[PDB]
Amino acid sequence: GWTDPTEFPLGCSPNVTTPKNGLSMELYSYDYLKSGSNPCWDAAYLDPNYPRTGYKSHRLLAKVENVAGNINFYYHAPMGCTSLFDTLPQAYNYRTPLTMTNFTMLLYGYFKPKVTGYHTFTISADDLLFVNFGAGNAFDCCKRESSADDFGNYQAYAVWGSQTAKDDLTVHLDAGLYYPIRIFFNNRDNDGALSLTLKTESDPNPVIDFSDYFYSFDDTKDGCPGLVSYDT
Ligand SMILES: CC(=O)N[C@@H]1[C@@H](O)[C@H](O[C@@H]2O[C@H](CO)[C@H](O)[C@H](O)[C@H]2O)[C@@H](CO)O[C@H]1O
Ligand SMILES: [Ca+2]
Repeated sequence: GWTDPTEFPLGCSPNVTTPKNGLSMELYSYDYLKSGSNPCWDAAYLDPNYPRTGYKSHRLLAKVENVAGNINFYYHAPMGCTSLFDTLPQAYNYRTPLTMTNFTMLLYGYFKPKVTGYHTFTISADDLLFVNFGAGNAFDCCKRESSADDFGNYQAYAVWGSQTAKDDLTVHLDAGLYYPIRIFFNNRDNDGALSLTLKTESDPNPVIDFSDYFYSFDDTKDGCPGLVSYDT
């Protein structure tokens, strides 16, 4: 039950006077197979455990903080089956060129709503985007480090070329709470793309700039369970 994704995800109440803006990010290599191979790309990204522990067998490229803003991109590769260096959008706070054609990316932190009510998050990706959302499902309130690998069934998932290449998740959220979120991305080859949008009833248009929504909090000994609750 604890890590299963739900329509009423659990949020958190960190004790934080001055919250740190943006999500944390980790970038890892995703090397091609030997030049001339067909298939040319490493298939590891489809392994159920690649997003849990497999990516750790790859090279750590960087740890980045303060990922905040519009994180969506479409990277158009000039050639397929070819590693090419380019840059991520500004939101990612990572200015140096990386292999945009082939890389793994993990984001985590907390999502703070602006208006209490239903939130629909929509995702699409090339090649892979797996999203967890809520305490337990993503990780435990102010206990991320100790629960980081224990995420549950994805609230949304998108895999290019599969039967689910676009997805969404609809959750009821309270604007006073901060919700654990985990976003796992992979580009295996060629084009790379990530789209996350948010729809609520308070705006007829989607939200694409998450500047005001993404936070990071330090873990604590006792954790920071949500202090707003409506269940009976
Ligand atoms: C040019 C070549 O030798 N092969 C390419 C393939 O590598 C190419 O790759 C796929 O592209 C899709 C997007 O359309 C997606 O990014 C996959 O991750 C990627 O493997 C495929 C389609 O472009 O066929 C040839 O063009
Ligand atoms: Ca791709």
